[PDB]
Amino acid sequence: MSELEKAMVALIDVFHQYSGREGDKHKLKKSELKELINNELSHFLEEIKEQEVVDKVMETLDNDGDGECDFQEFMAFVAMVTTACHEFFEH
Amino acid sequence: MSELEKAMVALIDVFHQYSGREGDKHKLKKSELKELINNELSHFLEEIKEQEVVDKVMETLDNDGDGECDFQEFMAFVAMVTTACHEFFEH
Ligand SMILES: [Ca+2]
Ligand SMILES: [Ca+2]
Ligand SMILES: [Ca+2]
Ligand SMILES: [Ca+2]
Repeated sequence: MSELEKAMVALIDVFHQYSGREGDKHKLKKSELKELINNELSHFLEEIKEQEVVDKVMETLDNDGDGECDFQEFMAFVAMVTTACHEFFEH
Repeated sequence: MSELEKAMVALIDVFHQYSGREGDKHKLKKSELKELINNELSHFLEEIKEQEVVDKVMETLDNDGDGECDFQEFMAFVAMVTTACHEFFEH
C-alpha cells in the first residue's frame, strides 16, 4: 500500500475503534468523540476538559442532528483539522 | 504522534507532492490528479487510462468550477474513497 492508502486505512481503523465502544457501533457519541480527540489528536488539538467544549464540538460536527458523529461527519472533521495544519508550514 | 495524526500528515504530504508539480502549487490539475490516483491509489481504484475518465473525475471533484482540485476538494475525494472501502469489511 502507498502512504496515502495506509492513511486511509488508519482513518477507518481509528473511527471504528472509538465508534464501536458504546451504543451505535457506527457512530461516535459525545464520550467516544471526546476520547478520540484527547487520545489521538493531542499534538494538533488542545485537550478537551469542559463539557461545554464537548457539546460545541459535537454540535459543530453533527450535520444531520442525531446527536452523534457518523463516518462522513468524522471525515469532515478530519478535513478541517488537516486544513488547519497548513498554518504551521505555509501561513 | 498517533496513527490518526500520522495519517493526517500523509494526506497533506501526498497532496502537496502532486499539487506542486505544475502551475498553481496548491491545486491539482488533471495530469497531477491522474498521476496521484494511478500511483497512490492503485489498490483502491482501477488505473485511469482514458481521457474521458480523467475528465469525469475532475468534473466530479471540482466543486468550485476552476478546473482544478484544491485541498478541500481533495479531502472530499479521500472521504468518498475511504467510505467506499467499508464494502470490503462490513457489507
Ligand atoms: Ca458508538
Ligand atoms: Ca450525526
Ligand atoms: Ca498544480
Ligand atoms: Ca476546484
